Amino acid sequence: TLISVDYEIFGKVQGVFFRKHTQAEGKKLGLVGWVQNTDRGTVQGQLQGPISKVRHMQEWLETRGSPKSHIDKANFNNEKVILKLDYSDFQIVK
Repeated sequence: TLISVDYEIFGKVQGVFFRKHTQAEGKKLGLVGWVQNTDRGTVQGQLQGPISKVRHMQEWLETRGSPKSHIDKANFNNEKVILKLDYSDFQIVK
């Protein structure tokens, strides 16, 4: 079963190479989607892939992040089953 879920990560999450590490971890886990800095100092995006792989990523986003990050909170929402992927890679949105 494939799912899509949205995320936003709060904390010391900008200026700590969060997007680069997020993309690398997503790719390692066989996930597609995207990551983007927000105007409110957070990191946001969407993950898509097998449920099991998405859960691994969610733990990473709430627990680990990039080496220099400090994560205050990870909010997940809009989880939904999808019939096929909407993306073919894990992109950093400039």
